[PDB]
Amino acid sequence: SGAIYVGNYRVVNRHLATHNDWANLVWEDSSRDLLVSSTTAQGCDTIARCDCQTGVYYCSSRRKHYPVSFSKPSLIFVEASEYYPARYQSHLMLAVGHSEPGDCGGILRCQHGVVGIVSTGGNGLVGFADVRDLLWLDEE
Ligand SMILES: Cn1cc2c(CC(=O)N3CC[C@H](C(N)=O)C3)cccc2n1
Ligand SMILES: [Zn+2]
Repeated sequence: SGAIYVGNYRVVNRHLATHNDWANLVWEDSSRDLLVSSTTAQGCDTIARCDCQTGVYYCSSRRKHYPVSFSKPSLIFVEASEYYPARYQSHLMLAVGHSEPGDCGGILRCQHGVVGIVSTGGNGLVGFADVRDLLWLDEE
């Protein structure tokens, strides 16, 4: 579990979004596994605006923050799960690291701020949904 709180926005994995999130929906994309909902309170996270390929992510299944190298956002084949059939997920970045389904929502960050959240994994590889292209998160 986990979310990014930037301004009056809440960014979560689409497959973990709540009823309040769907009721207060701003934008969602099934192919990115992302959902953004509105909030009444202001958040304190900063979204990175960069091309960094190194950062640190939180892994709740180990209670640890791991430094990683990750690939640039791309269209990747993702195996079926209880949340989606087998499909291609867009804007996804991979790293060599540990992850379990419950780790989704863990933040990946670089020196410029939040890069994305854990979204896929298995076989010693962890995938993160990129948020750095969503410029509107910094305004209105
Ligand atoms: C973070 N992580 C996801 C894992 C999965 C796959 C899985 O449960 N999901 C849920 C939806 C997500 C998606 N975006 O398609 C994939 C299997 C094994 C280890 C995993 N570590
Ligand atoms: Zn950066």
